[PDB]
Amino acid sequence: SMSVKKPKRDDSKDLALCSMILTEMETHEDAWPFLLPVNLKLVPGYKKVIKKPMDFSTIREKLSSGQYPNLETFALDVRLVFDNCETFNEDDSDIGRAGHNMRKYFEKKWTDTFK
Repeated sequence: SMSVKKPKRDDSKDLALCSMILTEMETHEDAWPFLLPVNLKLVPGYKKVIKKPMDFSTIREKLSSGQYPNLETFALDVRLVFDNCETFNEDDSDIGRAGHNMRKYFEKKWTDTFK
């Protein structure tokens, strides 16, 4: 509250660290369904069903332009990618599996880097 602060967490390496994690996700072999925006002209249903599309290249642009105010708003955008994948794909499909694997991969890097 006013004039009463918790000790300051050093957050000065967060930008660099989210960028590393982002690169590791970009270079994972299962990243393919997620590298680019889902083409909304060519994928029936996506525009209407998925209210907030998100992809790695869009996250990259946002990171690179100071559009994340903090590391949590970064993690939400990455989770949103995998959440969309679940909403639109069956678990028993290559894409649906990729999303599970990529989420498991992200979540380990996030813990090990920050928790």
